[PDB]
Amino acid sequence: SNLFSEKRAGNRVRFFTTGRDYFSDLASALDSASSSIFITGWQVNYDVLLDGRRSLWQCLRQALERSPALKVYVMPWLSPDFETMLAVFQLNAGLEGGARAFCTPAIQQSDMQGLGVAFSHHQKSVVIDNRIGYVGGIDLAYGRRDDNDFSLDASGRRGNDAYNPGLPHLGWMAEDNARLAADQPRMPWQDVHCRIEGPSVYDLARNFIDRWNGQQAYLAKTPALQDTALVRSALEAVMKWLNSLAELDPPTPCWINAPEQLPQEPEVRRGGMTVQVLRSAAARMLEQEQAGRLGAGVNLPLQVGVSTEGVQSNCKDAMLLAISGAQQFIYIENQFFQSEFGKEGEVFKDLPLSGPMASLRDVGSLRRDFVVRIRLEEALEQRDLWLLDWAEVEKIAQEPGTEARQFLKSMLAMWGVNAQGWLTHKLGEAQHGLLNEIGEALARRIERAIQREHPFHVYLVLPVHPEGALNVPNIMHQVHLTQQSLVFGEQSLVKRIQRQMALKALEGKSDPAQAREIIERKDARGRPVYEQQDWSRYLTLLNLRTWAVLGGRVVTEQIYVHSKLLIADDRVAILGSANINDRSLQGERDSELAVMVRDSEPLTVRLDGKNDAIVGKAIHQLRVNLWKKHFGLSQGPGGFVKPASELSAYLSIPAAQEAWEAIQTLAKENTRAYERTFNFIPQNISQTQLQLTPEPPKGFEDGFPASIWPTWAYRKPGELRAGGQLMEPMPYQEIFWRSSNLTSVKTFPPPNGVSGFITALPTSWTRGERNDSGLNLSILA
Ligand SMILES: [Ca+2]
Repeated sequence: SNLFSEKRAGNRVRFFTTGRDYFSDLASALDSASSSIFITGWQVNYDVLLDGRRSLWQCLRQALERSPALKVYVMPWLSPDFETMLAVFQLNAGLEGGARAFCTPAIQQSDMQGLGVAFSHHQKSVVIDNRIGYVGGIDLAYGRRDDNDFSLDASGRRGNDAYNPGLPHLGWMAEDNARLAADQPRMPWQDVHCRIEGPSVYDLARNFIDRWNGQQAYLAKTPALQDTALVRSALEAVMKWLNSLAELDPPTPCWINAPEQLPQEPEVRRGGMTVQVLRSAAARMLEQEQAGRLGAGVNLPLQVGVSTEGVQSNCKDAMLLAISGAQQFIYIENQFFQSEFGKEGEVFKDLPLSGPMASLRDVGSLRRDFVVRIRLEEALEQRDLWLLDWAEVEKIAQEPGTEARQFLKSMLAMWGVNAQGWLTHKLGEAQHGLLNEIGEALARRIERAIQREHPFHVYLVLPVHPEGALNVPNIMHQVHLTQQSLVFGEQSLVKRIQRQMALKALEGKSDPAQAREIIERKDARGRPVYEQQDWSRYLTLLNLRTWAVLGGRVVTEQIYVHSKLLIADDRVAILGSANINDRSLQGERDSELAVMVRDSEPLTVRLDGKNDAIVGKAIHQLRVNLWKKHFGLSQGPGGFVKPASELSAYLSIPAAQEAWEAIQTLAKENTRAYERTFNFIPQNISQTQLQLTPEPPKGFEDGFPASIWPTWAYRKPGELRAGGQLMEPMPYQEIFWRSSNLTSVKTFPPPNGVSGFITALPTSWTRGERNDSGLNLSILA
């Protein structure tokens, strides 16, 4: 209970349900700046158009020129560059008097020891004249600006604002110079953000200033100079309190300590929206904050019960409590969902790594004759690249043919891959399994409704897969983990709801001490009984996805759920930077910023369609307004996806059963429609893998689970270890898009009768595959 701040009434909050909204409101805010502009983010591209005409840089410049006192402070995260300092340099260029705009790349401050390089500052905050505060999931970066059309036509933006990290860029920029070819689709951005006025902006400013003055006390580029900086600050401080009574050298700090920039303690207000500001901050971050408060001499009046010392897991804590006090339903949007799930489960035995993943780092992927000839496994166990038969590799490099070339190529590839793993594994310890308990908590809230015979329901909107191409090792690994937390881990979120349903199903039909054995009992297709329960009665799992005709091509890509948002009962909303993973929630690792928000303005709804329930007006809207976005009820002229008006009746009865059955049904039909044409999108049953047996093998009744790479097929459906290949192209492949002169471009029937953007999360995707990149799990957790 190390609170970074505590609830304050009296706030006015405006939610932003689109990228374009936030960006446009930001520009108009900067048009009004006068004293100070605090910016911080995980990534800050000074060149993004905010109102589709002016770059951030221009608004910053136009503002410095207008307001002669305006001081401007950027705190980008410091990726293990020149761009940011140069841009800031350019903001001070030709200015009136000295420089008024400053930067400070923020080095991580996590408690992760030698693993500490792999963590960041993930906060997305901007604060203007200590009067307008922004916070949410949206950085000021390429690909973020987006509306409710979720268009795929990259051609309308320029630069890397034609965003799509999962696709080879095979077009050209007319003034390297690559970009998204006309026929290639953008990847759309669904995110949630908010502006805040009232007392709580104080806590937002305090987070910025204390964080800035923290990195300054440690701005010293060398560990050595750093003691000299902390003895100079101890001295210029005693000098301040004395003037208030009547070679080897550190840098001159740049404090934020002038009174214009500092904000004045808020009064106790009442009404409007109650807001609490929440951080994920590590103990080491917390001390270096205490450091700067001495350095700059800024001790901003704290509230009673806030903590200047200890790890801060306000994000995970706030979420947990909202999850347990929820009465009717939970609705979550989040880019991540990896949470503790017990023993890993459902990987095939006699297949150590998944096929695809083994093709990227298992040496058995390669011919045994070349692997023994160069003595690969001797080197691999000794991690001496040079402990190899360099005589036999020449013999192989002199041998003509493709199999000899592809070998040496993939051989070095696996070495580089594996070597990564070894690194991360020696930088620190590898936690076993996941740590945060949002899974357990959701499962537990559901079981309380199961056991006491109440209705309840949890909505989860996630990305189809993490952004990028599905063949990158870590990305595979995040999927693998994501499914573990949802469907596969022996204590996964569905297996937990299901056990519980099974257990209540036996009430008064068997002895209670026996039940835990009865539900774990095995059936005909080898699965346990508890899996006979329809968890759909409590949990809905949705991906977002659109399609389009671009350049005469039928294409599809996912709509990326970057949102980090949670709502319950339309009474409470938790908004910000925190992903349902360990990096964000635990506190000691990545730094995060979020808010809890409640509305004192009430409103009456039948959340279950029958009984009166009181909700917060602004929170109720937000969920309704989002549900419109993804239901297609908010787009405008154009696009290839019809409004899903069948759903427009359910926006105001989220806890009614009809409602989540509606959404469940359409999302199954929408996904079935895409599956009819697209054999590459992640999905439950593989459509490239053929049964070559008389009877489907054990468990593979009904079909074969799709690979992480869905057009993959295993060569020998018994020797899953033997391997396999890509029966057909994947989007991430060049050959997906241009006919290599040998072979021609495949294409696809347009999806027929899709409505809205809502999709069914493949609960079977990857089943059986262990896609373990071999990187230290604490980095992927
Ligand atoms: Ca549209």
